[PDB]
Amino acid sequence: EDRPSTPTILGYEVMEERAKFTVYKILVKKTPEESWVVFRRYTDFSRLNDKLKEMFPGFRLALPPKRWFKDNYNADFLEDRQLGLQAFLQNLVAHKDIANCLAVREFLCLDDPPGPFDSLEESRAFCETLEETNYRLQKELLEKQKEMESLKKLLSEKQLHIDTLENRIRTLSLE
Amino acid sequence: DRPSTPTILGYEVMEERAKFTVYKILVKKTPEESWVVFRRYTDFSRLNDKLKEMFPGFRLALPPKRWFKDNYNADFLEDRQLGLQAFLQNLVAHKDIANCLAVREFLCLDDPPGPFDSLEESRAFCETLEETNYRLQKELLEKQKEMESLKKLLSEKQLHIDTLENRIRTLSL
Repeated sequence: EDRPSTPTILGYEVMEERAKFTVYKILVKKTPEESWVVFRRYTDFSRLNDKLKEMFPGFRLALPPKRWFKDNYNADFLEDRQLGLQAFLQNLVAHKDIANCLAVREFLCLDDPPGPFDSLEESRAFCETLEETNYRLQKELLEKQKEMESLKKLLSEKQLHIDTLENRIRTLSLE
Repeated sequence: DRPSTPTILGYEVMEERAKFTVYKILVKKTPEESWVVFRRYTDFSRLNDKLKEMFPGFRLALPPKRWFKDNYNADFLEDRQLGLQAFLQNLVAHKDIANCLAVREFLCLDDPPGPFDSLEESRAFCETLEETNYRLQKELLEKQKEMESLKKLLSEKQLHIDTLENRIRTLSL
């Protein structure tokens, strides 16, 4: 029960759902005895961070630039990305309140850490499988369609109210 | 005459470490020269979106999309194949739906794969889950743009509304 040392990113390797993904190997050390490795995608970092912006607005963390879906297999960058993520982890456990944070603990498996020979199992049980992502996406697009429709309705009604207000203002403008 | 009723031959469970169901569709033109097209539930749905796009007037059936419950079941698969079969009957039975760009690009009327080309044509026409998700996120972005613009206008209108109502309050006395 104290300061977690800066989790180390060893490197990354490209793995598969037979969609090719880049995954990062993060070694995290509890005590000089207990230590383990977790696999995280850039995306998992992004999600954790979004939850962090949500939970602690007061302190906000940097992350290297998103791919923007257009993929780069490239000099620097990927190295630069890893440096950035490493910085992210350092600052993330350096902040007294965001470190013992729950989502973070879930992220680094501080509570129920994976064993030496597992890491993959843990992996697959943390990141979103393609179907789940697809589902999530369809939810988001639909919800946006209904909501945006509701917004348009409110727009019409509020503008007509503006016409009413304007004319009554003319009426008590003369009298 | 012109290509009649594509009947679906069957299905096979495929993978890229996410499991596909693909449907083997038999497509004929004249008494001879028969060929095969490979399509998944995804593409059928896409085509259906295109028809609901250009031609609102008639809407076509498709078996229930199912998510979490087991994607591969006796009844579920059977109905899927049956319904899709129906979709096809309707798809070629109608005038202009037999000849339309998306429809011919779909059923490979012009350059149909006869030989092993079929497996090839698969990977060439269809959106795989990566591609599907990619596109879906692109769309989601654009929508968030549109809603950014709308919330901006609603904010303007509401600001004006409070301005007018305060003026009415001041001109009340």
